[PDB]
Amino acid sequence: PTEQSSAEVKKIPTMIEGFDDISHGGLPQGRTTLVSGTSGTGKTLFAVQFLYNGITIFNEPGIFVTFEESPQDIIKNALSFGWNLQSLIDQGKLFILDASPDPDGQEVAGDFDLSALIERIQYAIRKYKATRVSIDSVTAVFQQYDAASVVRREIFRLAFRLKQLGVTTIMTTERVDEYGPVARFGVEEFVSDNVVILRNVLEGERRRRTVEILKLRGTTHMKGEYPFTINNGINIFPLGAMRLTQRSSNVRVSSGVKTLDEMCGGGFFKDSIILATGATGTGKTLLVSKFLETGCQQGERALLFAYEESRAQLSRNASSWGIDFEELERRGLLRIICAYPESAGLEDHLQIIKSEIADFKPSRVAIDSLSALARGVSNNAFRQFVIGVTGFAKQEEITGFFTNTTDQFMGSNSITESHISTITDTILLLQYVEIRGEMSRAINVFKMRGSWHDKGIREYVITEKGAEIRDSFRNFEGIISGTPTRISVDEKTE
Amino acid sequence: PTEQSSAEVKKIPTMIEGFDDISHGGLPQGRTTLVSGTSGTGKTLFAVQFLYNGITIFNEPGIFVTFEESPQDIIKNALSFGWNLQSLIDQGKLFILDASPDPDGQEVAGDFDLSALIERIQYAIRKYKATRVSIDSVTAVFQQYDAASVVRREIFRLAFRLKQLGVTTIMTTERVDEYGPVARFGVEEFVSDNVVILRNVLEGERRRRTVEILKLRGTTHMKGEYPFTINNGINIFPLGAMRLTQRSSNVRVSSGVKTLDEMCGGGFFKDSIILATGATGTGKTLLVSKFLETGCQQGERALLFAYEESRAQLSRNASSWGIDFEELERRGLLRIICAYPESAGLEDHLQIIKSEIADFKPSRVAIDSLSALARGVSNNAFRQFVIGVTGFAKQEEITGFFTNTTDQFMGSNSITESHISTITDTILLLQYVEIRGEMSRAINVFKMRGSWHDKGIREYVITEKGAEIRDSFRNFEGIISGTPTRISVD
Ligand SMILES: Nc1ncnc2c1ncn2[C@@H]1O[C@H](COP(=O)(O)OP(=O)(O)OP(=O)(O)O)[C@@H](O)[C@H]1O
Ligand SMILES: Nc1ncnc2c1ncn2[C@@H]1O[C@H](COP(=O)(O)OP(=O)(O)OP(=O)(O)O)[C@@H](O)[C@H]1O
Ligand SMILES: Nc1ncnc2c1ncn2[C@@H]1O[C@H](COP(=O)(O)OP(=O)(O)OP(=O)(O)O)[C@@H](O)[C@H]1O
Ligand SMILES: Nc1ncnc2c1ncn2[C@@H]1O[C@H](COP(=O)(O)OP(=O)(O)OP(=O)(O)O)[C@@H](O)[C@H]1O
Ligand SMILES: [Mg+2]
Ligand SMILES: [Mg+2]
Ligand SMILES: [Mg+2]
Ligand SMILES: [Mg+2]
Repeated sequence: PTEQSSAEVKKIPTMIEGFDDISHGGLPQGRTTLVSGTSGTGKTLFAVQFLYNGITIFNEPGIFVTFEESPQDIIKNALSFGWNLQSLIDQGKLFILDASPDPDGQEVAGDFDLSALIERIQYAIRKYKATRVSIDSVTAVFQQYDAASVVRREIFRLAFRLKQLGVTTIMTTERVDEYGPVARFGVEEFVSDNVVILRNVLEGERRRRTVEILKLRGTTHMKGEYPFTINNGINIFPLGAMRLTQRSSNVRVSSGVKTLDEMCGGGFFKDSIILATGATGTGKTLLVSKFLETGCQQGERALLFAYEESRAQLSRNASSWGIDFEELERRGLLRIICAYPESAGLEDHLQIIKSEIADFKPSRVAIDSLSALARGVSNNAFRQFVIGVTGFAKQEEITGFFTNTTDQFMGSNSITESHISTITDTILLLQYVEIRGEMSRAINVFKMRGSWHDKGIREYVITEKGAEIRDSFRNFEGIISGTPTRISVDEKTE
Repeated sequence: PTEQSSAEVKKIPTMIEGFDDISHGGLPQGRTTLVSGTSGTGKTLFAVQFLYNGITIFNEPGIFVTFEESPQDIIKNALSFGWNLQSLIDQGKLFILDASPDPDGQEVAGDFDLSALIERIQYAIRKYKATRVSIDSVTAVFQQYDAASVVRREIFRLAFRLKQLGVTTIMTTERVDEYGPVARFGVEEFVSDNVVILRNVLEGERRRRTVEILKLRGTTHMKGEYPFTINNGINIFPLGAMRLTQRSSNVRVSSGVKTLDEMCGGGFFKDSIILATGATGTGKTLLVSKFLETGCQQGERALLFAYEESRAQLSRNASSWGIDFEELERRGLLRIICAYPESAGLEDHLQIIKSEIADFKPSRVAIDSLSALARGVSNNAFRQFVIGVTGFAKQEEITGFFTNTTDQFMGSNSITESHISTITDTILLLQYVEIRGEMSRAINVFKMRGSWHDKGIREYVITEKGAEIRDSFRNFEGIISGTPTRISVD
């Protein structure tokens, strides 16, 4: 059960978060891997992290060859991630080779004599006993006056003699267009055993970082683009490798509303995702406030992500329901993260949610309006976002509370117009009901995945005491229409 | 002068799965075939698998000519599929011709190409008595040459000398565009008799590999792009060629709910595809759980593909219905999978689903939420998936249970919004009904191709003992609306 052999192609772990999953183990040992991308896309970082993680986790000496940036500038830039390459240079584990051109000529005639640096790189590998090599900005060395034929053979020589020395290599190349050729000369990608493509695409004034493994000769890999973020190095979150393997339990928590707990047969599940959906002014934010307030009353932390209202505006409205966000914040039981949805990409939004959750370590998490985050973005990006947040919440055993404002008050025949209701364990439906020329409100627990729930579409009023849930309209027809018909006949009472 | 032909053009089988069907036989014999594509499309695999299948199956010696990749790499990379290439080389069946240049460097003697290359290849053809030849990356020896007219002659001269020796050739060529010109110099297409194109198109963030036969002179072939995956090599699925050749029987199978069995006139068919459609929280997964359980109570094995719930959560919800999942993997009768829809493309999903079948060989198979796999993908690509999956179970006599959540919880006028109900044998319809200010739910067997079924829209209740199916709303109208009205002029 390995099985069916063989020696074949094995991989060297990069320990870049999420990469070893999409590469099914890492980079092919003893081979050169081509990392391609446009400006400021993370190539230069990819090569350094490949060396840095090899030295401090596997004790494998590395050599970094630079043709543009100075050695001191590479060391200085890496300090932003909290690691210093100088100590490794001092220990003799890391060697930064300056192949950068002297600010004068000449010139030469094919520029470099080659052979050495190929001897230079060779000499460095011998001296420091290195197994990993990163060559940064290979493209820059070519542009003197080189047809695609010369560039093809030159990469081949480099890759070949580095293959002799049994060294895994990362080669960095530049792109101009985001979806055109893989490289600048449209040839490098064919001569390379392995090709990784780093992309920085627009999409409506927001930016999105994606990584893709185009080909790994002699082995397997995940295919397509994958979202990543620059943070503590390269942070790839495979949207699919997040194993559909989270726990579950029959433990219950309260909503803060007594009747709503009875309606859910004892309250929400600790291991659940709750969706409060309905028109505007219905009371989605009120239920969020009570859901968080109860956690604090238990001594556990609550974390709120608001995208529509500010803290002072949230604290004012909440106070009118008797609850004090102000005091709960300064004690460290409640944290309110207010941000504009359009301020960053949904991938960047996801990082902040993860980071804040890890820092604060809450037992309850609420997002005021997922629908607010769904504006101006593709449904694919948004649905991908929800999976990320929903899955990560279920993974950390944190109770999730999400709200969704429907664009359609009265007569909405859909729970959510972005269709994410299949990712949620619990759905609370809120809607307007027209009773005698006045706008009433009704609440319905649409579904409880692991529980019995009340079936009634029950009227509720909002007061200082909060949500007062009452009886269902038992003499009306077409309540979910929003416009009921009173049918007190047949009177059926003699 | 006396004709002597005497039928038409003959083809040799490549034995690459699915290729011989779209090629209407194979590759035109004694002629060169151009296999073109971008980087990482499968050109080298096609070239290698062509020789490997020609040696291990037909005992026909082959020659592999390389200009870039070294023999050792070709041998080592082929080990990925379990192809012992070195043993073949020892037997004298395979010979890898290394025409790669020097890592030292030279230019002028690029004209000695062909002229000396042809002589070596044909010597090797005679030495090993080879009938098949693969030349990988004939593009490499084109250092732009002298424009494209020089390229035109060189390709022509090569294919001609191979023609005289009576060998079937595969020449691979690189291209930078997926839908641009077929080759680099925009000439290769017209000089070659046969043109095969491998594509690796994006369309979103998932890759999709397709193979197309553009032209085969003197012969016929299937037209257009065909989806293929790589596992044992190139595995082409002529999803539109699996001619409707499946068995069918009147053997009945139980769903798990006795009241439903009677509604379906005795129960499901063993040769069936059952679709359960409805809004969220209606009970599709509940009926799925019953369908899989019932088979494992018969000693029969079941397979579940979950795309929205986890094994722990599936177990929790089921255990609440009195359905113990945990003992079913214990017996080894039930096998969960659990994967994310976005993890791979739909072709990779199909393949994975197929492999689990081959591994297990299930009697019953359920795929929870087909609607989940229809997200962010064209309906044309979704239907291809459904047909492949649905058709596969019909081939293996496997009972198919599929689910689909409708985006509208009431007022829904359609079974599916993907329009795949036309290719489903049985349809059970779930919906919410507003009865007296509360949310009731109703089960309806919409259609069944080989059986009588209950025509009633029956009220059902979900309890700790599963679904209890009750009466039809005899006193109501507009139940389909979701908002019925009580009538009693009766
Ligand atoms: N501490 C940090 N946190 C977040 N992002 C960072 C940090 N440091 C750098 N970055 C990001 O990394 C990007 C630069 O990446 P890097 O220099 O590694 O490769 P590159 O810019 O693609 O190479 P080049 O453009 O020189 O070919 C910048 O756009 C910057 O936004
Ligand atoms: N002090 C109060 N007394 C009575 N009713 C109140 C009081 N404060 C607010 N309400 C009611 O609550 C509604 C506001 O609900 P809330 O702000 O909690 O969520 P929401 O309106 O769903 O949020 P969104 O702005 O996203 O729609 C108002 O329409 C108002 O009718
Ligand atoms: N064991 C395997 N399982 C699945 N896919 C594999 C396996 N081994 C290789 N592959 C796939 O094969 C592809 C490489 O194809 P191959 O090298 O045969 O031709 P090519 O890439 O067209 O050649 P080139 O691009 O160098 O001209 C890779 O993208 C990889 O995904
Ligand atoms: N112990 C229980 N008692 C009563 N009803 C239950 C119980 N467990 C579940 N239910 C009902 O079953 C429904 C869940 O159905 P199930 O999870 O089988 O599929 P589904 O909800 O249709 O799938 P989807 O996630 O696509 O909505 C809930 O809405 C709930 O009303
Ligand atoms: Mg850099
Ligand atoms: Mg609000
Ligand atoms: Mg190749
Ligand atoms: Mg379900």
